[PDB]
Amino acid sequence: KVFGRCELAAAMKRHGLDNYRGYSLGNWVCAAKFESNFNTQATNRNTDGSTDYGILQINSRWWCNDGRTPGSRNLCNIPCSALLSSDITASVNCAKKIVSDGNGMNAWVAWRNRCKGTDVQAWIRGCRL
Ligand SMILES: [Cl-]
Ligand SMILES: [Cl-]
Repeated sequence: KVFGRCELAAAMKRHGLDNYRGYSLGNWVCAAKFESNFNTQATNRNTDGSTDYGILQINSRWWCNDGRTPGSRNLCNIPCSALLSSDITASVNCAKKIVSDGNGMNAWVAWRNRCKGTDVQAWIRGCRL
């Protein structure tokens, strides 16, 4: 599924991401825009052999099992395919674990390079929330 901006903001709010670990809703919407272009089915292979999955591009080396990443830890205890669903629940639940791991949202390269230190409130402007 490709989400609209406000539709995703509302879904993320319902799943408790607004101000989760101090990160306002706009941060999460901005990260999703630049990680996946709001597409739940996005996948990208990395040089180390791992793959990033879904709306928040969660990586198979640490967080989910895709059956082809040797030495993967599967910390979210889910198949990576579950992260591609139109229902973002699995992605949100896993993201909550990632953001709590010590480095906050810096775990998402696109967030660090394209969202951090910008007016992220713009990403939820105009939305009925
Ligand atoms: Cl915000
Ligand atoms: Cl933090």
